[PDB]
Amino acid sequence: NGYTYEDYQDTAKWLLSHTEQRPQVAVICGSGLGGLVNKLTQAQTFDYSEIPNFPESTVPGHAGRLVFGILNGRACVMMQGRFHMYEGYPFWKVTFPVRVFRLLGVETLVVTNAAGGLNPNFEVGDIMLIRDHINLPGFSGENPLRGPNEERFGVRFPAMSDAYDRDMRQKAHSTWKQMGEQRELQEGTYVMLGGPNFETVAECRLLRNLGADAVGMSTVPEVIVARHCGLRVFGFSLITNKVIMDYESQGKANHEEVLEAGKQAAQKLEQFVSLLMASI
Ligand SMILES: O=c1[nH]cnc2c([C@@H]3N[C@H](CO)[C@@H](O)[C@H]3O)c[nH]c12
Ligand SMILES: [Mg+2]
Repeated sequence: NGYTYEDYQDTAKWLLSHTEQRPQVAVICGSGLGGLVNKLTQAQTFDYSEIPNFPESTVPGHAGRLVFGILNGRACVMMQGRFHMYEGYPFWKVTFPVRVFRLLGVETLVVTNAAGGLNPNFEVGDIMLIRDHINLPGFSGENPLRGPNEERFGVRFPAMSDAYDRDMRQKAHSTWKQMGEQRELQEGTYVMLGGPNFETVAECRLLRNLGADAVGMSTVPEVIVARHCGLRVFGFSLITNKVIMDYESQGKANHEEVLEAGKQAAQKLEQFVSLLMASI
């Protein structure tokens, strides 16, 4: 790390004193998913740049704003845009907001992201509930929890086998049924790698063989820090593109189309998330 416990406190107290909102839920909006803040009522926005100690969103499709508001009668705070290791941020910076949210009184964290589909049965536009994850950078020691442990947040060796709340994923499926959607709510394992380049065909095949259903360059570190500090976690990936799996294909992954997919699914995702508020 690099932040002191007081640093998180300072930031939390700053927010608590600049808004009347008191969120119980925090939502992290991934690439092209900033539209999830659109239906919040009594909304109050803070650019990340005005919040002490907050990193900056430099990726297109990430507004870089913290939006407090009410969603379906639930007080929430949304990260309209997030941070990634490939931007040059160590995980202790990428996940700074998560601990701030805990110090604000938040109890649940909803993580979302745009991801490449590895499961051949996935189609662009699909919503995949994250049932589990594979932390590749963690295998190497790249972890937000690396270094002295802050007992005021959590224990030295947190368990991750139950990271994605079982109860919330049951409600997610029940709720999806109420939406009367054409496609079924997908569910699977999200694997995180560093980026920023998109994967090669050989890497794609290997990742699928590891048992991964979707691939991305975010989320996992946020989930680890969330669980460490006691937050209930729920999340999903919007399958924005199908990773190229063969050498005969003329396709090629690109951020522009990833952002387009997010816009086309934004509406359906908003309703789903809003409906879910009632479940929390
Ligand atoms: O096929 C993919 N591989 C790796 N990342 C992504 C993404 C996510 N969106 C960004 C790039 O489109 C980046 O932050 C990554 O986490 C979408 N599709 C893919
Ligand atoms: Mg206001």
